[PDB]
Amino acid sequence: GAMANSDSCHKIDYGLYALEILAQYHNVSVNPEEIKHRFDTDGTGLGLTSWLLAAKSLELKVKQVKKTIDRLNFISLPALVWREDGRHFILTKVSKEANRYLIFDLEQRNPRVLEQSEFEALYQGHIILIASRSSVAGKLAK
Repeated sequence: GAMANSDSCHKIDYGLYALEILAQYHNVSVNPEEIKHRFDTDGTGLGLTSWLLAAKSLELKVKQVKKTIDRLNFISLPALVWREDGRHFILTKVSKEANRYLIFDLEQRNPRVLEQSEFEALYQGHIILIASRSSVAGKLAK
């Protein structure tokens, strides 16, 4: 709206959200308001590079790299599968035995288990690996 009350609808951003989840997953601070203020200055969502820097600014380690689904089982989970369409999601586990993939839906704020055909249909090859000074292993949910 525009009447000195809302100005601009807080259009949710899966990217920023994922950052929050990952930031919170690592127990690292994250101010989406400030994040968007620093990286989403455009107000159109956190960019790949802007998002990566968003996590770094939080004293949180992150790095986008082109990996293969077969590698996601060895990458730093939970990992963030960057989606050029903005419909990203956080990979937390992969059931190669069943070809399924456990991801965190940034829309519903809940985990989900996709099928290879599904994950493959969504995966692009570029994933963002996150790490924290205190958590540089990823496997926090032993």
